[PDB]
Amino acid sequence: KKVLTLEGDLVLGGLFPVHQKGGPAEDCGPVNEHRGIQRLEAMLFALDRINRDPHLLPGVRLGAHILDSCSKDTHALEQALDFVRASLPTAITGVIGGSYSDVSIQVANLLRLFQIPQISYASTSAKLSDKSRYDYFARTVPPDFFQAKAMAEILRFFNWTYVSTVASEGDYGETGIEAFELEARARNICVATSEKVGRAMSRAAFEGVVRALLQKPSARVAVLFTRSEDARELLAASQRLNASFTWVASDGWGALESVVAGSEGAAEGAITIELASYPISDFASYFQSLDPWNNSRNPWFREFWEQRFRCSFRQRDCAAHSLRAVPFEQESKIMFVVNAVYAMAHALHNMHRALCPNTTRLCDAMRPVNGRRLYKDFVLNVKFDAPFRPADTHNEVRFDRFGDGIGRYNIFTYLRAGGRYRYQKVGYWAEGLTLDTSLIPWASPSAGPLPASRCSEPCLQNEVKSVQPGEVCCWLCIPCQPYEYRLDEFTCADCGLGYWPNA
Ligand SMILES: *[C@@H]1O[C@H](CO)[C@@H](O)[C@H](O)[C@H]1NC(C)=O
Ligand SMILES: *[C@@H]1O[C@H](CO)[C@@H](O)[C@H](O)[C@H]1NC(C)=O
Ligand SMILES: [Mg+2]
Repeated sequence: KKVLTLEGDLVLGGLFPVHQKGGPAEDCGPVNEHRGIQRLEAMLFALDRINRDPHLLPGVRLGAHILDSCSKDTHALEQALDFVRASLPTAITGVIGGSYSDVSIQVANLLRLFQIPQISYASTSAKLSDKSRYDYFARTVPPDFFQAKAMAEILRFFNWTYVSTVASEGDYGETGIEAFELEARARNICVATSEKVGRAMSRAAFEGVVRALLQKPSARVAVLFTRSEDARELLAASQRLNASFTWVASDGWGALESVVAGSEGAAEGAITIELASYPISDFASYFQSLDPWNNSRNPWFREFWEQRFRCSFRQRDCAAHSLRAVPFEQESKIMFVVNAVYAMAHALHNMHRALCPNTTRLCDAMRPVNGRRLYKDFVLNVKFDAPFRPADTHNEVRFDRFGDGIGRYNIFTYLRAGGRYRYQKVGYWAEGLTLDTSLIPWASPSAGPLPASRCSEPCLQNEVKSVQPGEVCCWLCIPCQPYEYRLDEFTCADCGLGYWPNA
């Protein structure tokens, strides 16, 4: 029903789950205070900032046409038609949106048809990377399977070249482990066994996965690209069978305490990753100073207020509440919302430099904006330092050829405490791997050798390597004859007579 509108020379569409799914008779349920209101307000914060920037779009004002998805894909489609009739009211240049992947999938299916570029800030489905279906979709949040590069890198650091994999049934597990296979292959890493897990699976069947993993004793590292329920039930089975693996797990496990519910011994030693975001102070100040009377531009703020504070404007018990009151907790995806808007603004600024080099004002070269040129030539080719990034960081906003966002993950380790059991940040994956070994108990005291996960033990000084043409993880050690010298790692060479090597 309601729509948030802002006038500008160029207008950006927006799609947010301001309300939860309706359910029965109603189309829209209660307000999403964090995933809805706070994300919505991070786009308005961003638009405000760009419009005050003397360098980015100096003479072009950005407006907005923001709609509520109601968390339902069908509802988001009916609303999204406002963007397509506008591109032929007021033309929509791009759409910043799609929270849920179901709503971005359906919206990307409509927008491609009318060539409207779209950048999502929270839609992580791997399905959205299929450019034969969603060819106008790009995103600031990385696809769930991008962490496979950070995972394959963690292995390479510890020289774990022979590992086992466990992946959840579904798009998350399947595409993630497919991405891991490829990244591993590239880093000269082999997969001993590949097992599958499902929620439908019994307590008896999770033990079958542990027994499968135990069939490959040399592969002590188990790489998980599994959902929380799967990772939890796997550790429970590993626990029951006294099976000790060196876990390297995706954000499905991440730093969650619930995944390690009564399976602390099995989990001890794990390496897990989570998607990282930094906070933005300027946003905290902006949001916390919002009130129903001063924030009239957001049509959903009165309903948000009455809900959050349990007040009523009729009962006049609303004006007594504040957002400064409680300490501000910034939602996970805020940074990506701010980046999605800025990516659209940089793409447009770069296009205006190309098609409009005589002014700062908008020309007929951009009246209207060519969607195809905007997406392929400018949106895809953006590289800018992230807005509001911390002082010591070198964070950068860019996309791959499929419009997939380049991400940053934190690396954690599960350890035995004072007794108790906790997660400790051990490193990170920026555009490369960096972690402090001194923070992992199974490396930190020098005590004990590194956990092994090789297919073959190293050859002695007197032996050459024997590999199958192509295959390189597994080898045979072939001892050079007493009279033989080693030319290289794979070749021996006779010295006839009157010649011998430095033994
Ligand atoms: C494997 O890892 C160790 C550090 O854990 C490193 O010093 C060594 O050079 C690596 N081996 C190879 C073959 O590069
Ligand atoms: C667990 O397995 C180890 C060998 O890896 C064995 O020495 C020990 O007795 C077992 N512990 C329990 C609690 O069953
Ligand atoms: Mg400006």
